[PDB]
Amino acid sequence: PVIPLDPARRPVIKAQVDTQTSHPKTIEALLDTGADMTVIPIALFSSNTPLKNTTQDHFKLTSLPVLIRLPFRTTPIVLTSCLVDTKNNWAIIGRDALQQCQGVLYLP
Amino acid sequence: PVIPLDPARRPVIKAQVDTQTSHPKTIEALLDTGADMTVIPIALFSSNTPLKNTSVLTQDHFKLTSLPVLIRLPFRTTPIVLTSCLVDTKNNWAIIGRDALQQCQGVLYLP
Ligand SMILES: Nc1ccc(S(=O)(=O)N(Cc2ccccc2)[C@H]2CNC[C@@H]2N(Cc2ccccc2)S(=O)(=O)c2ccc(N)cc2)cc1
Repeated sequence: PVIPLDPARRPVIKAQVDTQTSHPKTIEALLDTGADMTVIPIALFSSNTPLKNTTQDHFKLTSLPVLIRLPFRTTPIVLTSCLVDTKNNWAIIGRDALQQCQGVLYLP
Repeated sequence: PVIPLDPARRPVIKAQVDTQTSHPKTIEALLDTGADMTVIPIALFSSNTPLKNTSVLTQDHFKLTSLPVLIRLPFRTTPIVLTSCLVDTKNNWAIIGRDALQQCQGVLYLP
């Protein structure tokens, strides 16, 4: 699909996230071409999972790869590692995931 | 033009920005679809300024333009007229927001 760019309406998308620490959940993420690394809410991780620390406190880093499935594509997007928002339930699809699903940016 | 996305490659572009308080200048701006408002450096403005204080998701980093900003892209000849945009005072980033991408009818295509 073609997502129009609007300052009023955020270019969001419904995406299922597999953190491999809990059951796969479908969340609303933000399509961001400015973000290099995908952001995942800490609400999708188990209480046990160890995360690599790397603003230094607001975000953490995954220890295990994360699988992301879009409404249209059947095959999941594999991310070796991605940021973990531990504060504001932030889900942001960066270029690291947008590259794997042939995503581009068009300017007439 | 079709701009490919890569985590190890910032989707930057060359743009001419007119702050209407100095000489028009060319800067490297980051194509950002997660930005609802364009951010430009304070190195483009003069000394006097009058810029408004603002809060951006930080109360101290960004400032708001009192006058519109003329932004010109390589391909299209007609400029993008933002009524207002953010001014980075701490660093000197250049970020093309969705407010600018809308007027040039930019879109996000996902196969
Ligand atoms: N890897 C990585 C790098 C940066 C970020 S981000 O700063 O959180 N972040 C997402 C975001 C946060 C808060 C509100 C809206 C979007 C960036 C990504 N795109 C827009 C946003 N920004 C651009 C940016 C900043 C630093 C580095 C790279 C890009 S931004 O500065 O926060 C921003 C926020 C609001 C507006 N109007 C304009 C710009 C997230 C992950």
